[PDB]
Amino acid sequence: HTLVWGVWVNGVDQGDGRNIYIRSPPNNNPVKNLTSPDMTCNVDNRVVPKSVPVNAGDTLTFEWYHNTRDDDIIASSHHGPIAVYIAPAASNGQGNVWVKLFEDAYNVTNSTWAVDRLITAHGQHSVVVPHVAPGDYLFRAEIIALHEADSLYSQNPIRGAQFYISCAQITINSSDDSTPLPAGVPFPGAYTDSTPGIQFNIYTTPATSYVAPPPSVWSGALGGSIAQVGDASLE
Ligand SMILES: *[C@@H]1O[C@H](CO)[C@@H](O)[C@H](O)[C@H]1NC(C)=O
Ligand SMILES: O[C@@H]1[C@@H](O)[C@H](O)OC[C@H]1O
Ligand SMILES: [Cl-]
Ligand SMILES: [Cl-]
Ligand SMILES: [Cl-]
Ligand SMILES: [Cl-]
Ligand SMILES: [Cl-]
Ligand SMILES: [Cl-]
Ligand SMILES: [Cl-]
Ligand SMILES: [Cl-]
Ligand SMILES: [Cl-]
Ligand SMILES: [Cl-]
Ligand SMILES: [Cu+2]
Repeated sequence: HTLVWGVWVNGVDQGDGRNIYIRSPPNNNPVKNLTSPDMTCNVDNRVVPKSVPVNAGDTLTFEWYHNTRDDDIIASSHHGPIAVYIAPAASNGQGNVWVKLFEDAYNVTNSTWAVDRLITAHGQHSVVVPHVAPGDYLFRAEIIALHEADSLYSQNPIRGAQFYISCAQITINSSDDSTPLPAGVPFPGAYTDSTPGIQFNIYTTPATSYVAPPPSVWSGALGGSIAQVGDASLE
């Protein structure tokens, strides 16, 4: 159980974004149904009144939390990968529009899943804003907790992979559009019961064997990291 509080741009807190520039759900419950419209932007997908201004090459940092800001973030049991997608705002997230900007599953050197590192990062993970057309966008951050992913939700609705999905409204002002956005995948639709990384046993299969669900990261993407960029406690 986890939610987004807000974002930072180039290491500068943009402030509490909940129901303001984040299309926040009312609580931190996971989405499990792969076929639900809730896969798009969680259970309350609607236009919220602000959109965060950024330029290509900026560092955009999602900040997650559990019950309160900068707490334990997400329960340590919730081992799994983290991805970030982008789509044009005009889509409202419908159709084949989501382009993957970032993937992190398991780090062999440190022996840590993305979620494990997100905790250590005080909930913060970033992407570098790509050189797409100026305009309004949705950035869809997705955490997949795998602690009950040995079962499929479609077969046993009390278990299943757990999706913590947050959409941020982001406006890209300065960009040369030198890497125009390509074709994306649909949510719901891209992940099915047979997709790699949706059904997995984290307890008996070595984490080095895990493969995260496709699509693969777009070649136009400019990187990201799971790492603290700002200290929330100073505010
Ligand atoms: C999953 O979502 C689909 C599409 O909305 C829906 O028809 C189905 O009833 C859902 N499954 C459960 C178990 O609620
Ligand atoms: O559902 C519970 C949620 O309310 C809390 O925030 O995190 C622990 C969960 O069990
Ligand atoms: Cl929890
Ligand atoms: Cl604030
Ligand atoms: Cl669900
Ligand atoms: Cl605005
Ligand atoms: Cl809070
Ligand atoms: Cl860190
Ligand atoms: Cl749970
Ligand atoms: Cl540019
Ligand atoms: Cl579907
Ligand atoms: Cl980064
Ligand atoms: Cu949880």
